[PDB]
Amino acid sequence: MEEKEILWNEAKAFIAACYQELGKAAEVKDRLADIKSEIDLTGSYVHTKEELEHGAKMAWRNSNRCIGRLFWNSLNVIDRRDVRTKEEVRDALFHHIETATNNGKIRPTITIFPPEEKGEKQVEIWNHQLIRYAGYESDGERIGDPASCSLTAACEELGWRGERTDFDLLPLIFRMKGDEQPVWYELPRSLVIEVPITHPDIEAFSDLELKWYGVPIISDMKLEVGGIHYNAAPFNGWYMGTEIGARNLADEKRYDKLKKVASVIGIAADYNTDLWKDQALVELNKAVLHSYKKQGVSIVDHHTAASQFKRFEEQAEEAGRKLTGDWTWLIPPISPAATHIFHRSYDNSIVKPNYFYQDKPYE
Amino acid sequence: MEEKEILWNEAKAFIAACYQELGKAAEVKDRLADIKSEIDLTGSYVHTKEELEHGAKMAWRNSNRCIGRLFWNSLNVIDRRDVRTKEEVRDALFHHIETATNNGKIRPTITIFPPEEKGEKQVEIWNHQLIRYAGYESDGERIGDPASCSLTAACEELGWRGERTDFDLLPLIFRMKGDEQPVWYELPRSLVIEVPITHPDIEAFSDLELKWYGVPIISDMKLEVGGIHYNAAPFNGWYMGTEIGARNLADEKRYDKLKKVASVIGIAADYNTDLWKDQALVELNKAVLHSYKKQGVSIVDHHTAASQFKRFEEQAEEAGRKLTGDWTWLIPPISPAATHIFHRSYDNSIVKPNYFYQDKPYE
Ligand code: HEM
Ligand code: HEM
Ligand SMILES: Cc1cc(N)nc(CCc2cc(CN)cc(CCc3cc(C)cc(N)n3)c2)c1
Ligand SMILES: Cc1cc(N)nc(CCc2cc(CN)cc(CCc3cc(C)cc(N)n3)c2)c1
Repeated sequence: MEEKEILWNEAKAFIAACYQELGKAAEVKDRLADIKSEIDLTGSYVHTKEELEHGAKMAWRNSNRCIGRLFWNSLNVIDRRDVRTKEEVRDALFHHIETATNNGKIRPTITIFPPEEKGEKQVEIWNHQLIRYAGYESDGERIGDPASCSLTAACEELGWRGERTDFDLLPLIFRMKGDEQPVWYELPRSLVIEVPITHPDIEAFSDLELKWYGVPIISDMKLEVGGIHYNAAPFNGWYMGTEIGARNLADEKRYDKLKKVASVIGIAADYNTDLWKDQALVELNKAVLHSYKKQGVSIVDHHTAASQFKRFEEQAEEAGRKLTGDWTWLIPPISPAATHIFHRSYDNSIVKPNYFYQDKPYE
Repeated sequence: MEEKEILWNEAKAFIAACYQELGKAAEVKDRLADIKSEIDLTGSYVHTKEELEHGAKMAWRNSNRCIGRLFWNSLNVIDRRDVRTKEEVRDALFHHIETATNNGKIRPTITIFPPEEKGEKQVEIWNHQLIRYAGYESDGERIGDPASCSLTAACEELGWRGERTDFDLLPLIFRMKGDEQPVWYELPRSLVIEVPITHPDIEAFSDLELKWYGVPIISDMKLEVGGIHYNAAPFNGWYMGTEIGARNLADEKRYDKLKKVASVIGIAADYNTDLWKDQALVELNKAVLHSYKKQGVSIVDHHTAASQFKRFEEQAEEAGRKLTGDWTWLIPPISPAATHIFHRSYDNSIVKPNYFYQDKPYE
């Protein structure tokens, strides 16, 4: 064994750790044997519902780049390893969107599909997030979100067509084992909450006609638990405001709105020493938090989020767990020195279970 | 040899590299022999004026944490390896302040004193910067700059006494080889430029009565060139505005002025979601750049500085030199995602010549 030996070692490590945390310590030997025989028989093994749930939660806890980890143990885990058809996959994805959105009171949720077998995917999801805007470039200038340009082009190869507004919802797109091409389904608009961006004090701000979607649902990462590869396992939290105001709407390679923001808030955008970009960033970011709160859609500001992560740190030390983190992702892109994160270091070691990048099926 | 063998290898590497850049390639063999014999004879070697100047410039070029490196080759190098007395040291430090300040049109300058011999310092400087404010804690609350608390306490052990304003200038303090205690000399106020902080639009801002000094002159790092240790070698640039507005005046462990800023600019400081800290940071940072420019004192904003560093990058590739950098120090503490630095990675390898930390003589 080499491939199956890797599986065995990962399973031994995970089960011990998992059962210890669950207090099931005395059950480890028996479970480990059953697993051993099941690998010898089938070349793999199946997680119990408890192992899967706790595995997914552990994976979140170990995600070095995530500032929202305080709430790892409250992850809502939906077990969909039973799906076999594209209608079932589609309906599970619609359901995830609905139950996670929860009328605006967002629930951190993951839906878990059948894992790879021989490195053979059962389900291959093409979307980066379940809800995202399309992007086009035939230059009347760019249209929409440039980060979606390649996926948008692939969808349109498959017969979909966007309206070419700056906010076209992409369809869900995924491929089933045995099919050469993926399928796509348009998102029901009643499922997707969107928030118009207004400013608490500046009436002109609505003239920008900005909006964003309520729930970021990452759908392109692999969840690995105990040597088992769940390549299809979409998860969501709620947004930190800076992700929208400082990146999605502000980056030059994304929506690039800072100059327009400066104009509506009535400052000149001519001199670096005026810090007009910094000023525009703050008002935009204030508008985002205000708009989400007014609509009743969950969101966290970067200061509150950092305070929560300080508690995660304290909780980790208190439970004897080593803390891991990626300082470059944990600091907010706005006023990072105003948070405690900026003034300490973190160990960027990779602990499993965890979420990992995988190759895109397209481009 | 072990200690002297380390010296030899460092000297071989530096001289080759230095002469290659200076075009003196054909002179390397002869110089290398002379050095070899001088190490065999005296246990060390003496740099030529050209080697020292270029060594100091290389050291700046290799400083991973510095965003101002575009201008490395224009460093003004003052050779003071001839000093033997404390009056000479004091006068060299006064002269550095004067020539670097240059009536506000700041010249990046380094003054280089005699190097360590057997790891024995000839001159030991206690100041962190040549110009810095004292700090006290007998709590009527804190007074001045908390980062200067330990050094301030050491100066006052030696007979100096501060006025206990929030902006007391510390005296110069340094120790000569052979003396048990250091000496201190008060800074002549006519040498030190200071800038009152006002806001371009908000008249009330002067009510905070903030100020800062014009020139940051690092005096506690070791310059290493070709195996020779210049432990005493103060250097200066001009400030990037964020260093003053986002750190020195803003940090809770420093002057902690953000709540007072919020009050004078007329925003509430009650809710995280109002981003009052971010807003206050921007106006404070605008005030800093405006105040330095109005007084005719050199300063750079973080956007211009990042543009300059992009040119350093391009210059490095163009000259076939590997680029090194520390991403965690290069990004500005304000709107870092608005600069190109944030969106790329850097190799944090240590190349010599370079500037290094050394142990404090006090605390
Ligand atoms: C509850 C609300 C949540 C918030 C506010 C939050 C916040 C964030 C932020 C701000 C980032 C990085 C963005 C950046 O630095 O530019 C991030 C990254 C990440 N978060 Fe969370 N998160 C949350 C929930 C979750 C959940 C439920 C999971 C998974 C179960 C998760 C896993 C991750 C992962 C894996 C990354 C790194 C992604 C990558 O490498 O591309 N987070 N989180
Ligand atoms: C010309 C104007 C200069 C500017 C605007 C500039 C800017 C900066 C900034 C902003 C930092 C780090 C502060 C932070 O990230 O929080 C820095 C660090 C540094 N700079 Fe420069 N710098 C300049 C000139 C110089 C010169 C002349 C030298 C030496 C010859 C130098 C060597 C360094 C070093 C060694 C560090 C790291 C210090 C440490 O590790 O504590 N810089 N520079
Ligand atoms: C250059 C750069 C730096 C940096 N720190 N971060 C980024 C990208 C941030 C990013 C990237 C991806 C895709 N790899 C995905 C995200 C989404 C993270 C996320 C995930 C979840 C579940 C909730 C939530 N609020 N946020 C952020 C780029
Ligand atoms: C937590 C933390 C992060 C960070 N990026 N930077 C710091 C400190 C910044 C700092 C620290 C020291 C002392 N080690 C010295 C400086 C001064 C750098 C400097 C040096 C020179 C010569 C010019 C200039 N404008 N700035 C900055 C702390």
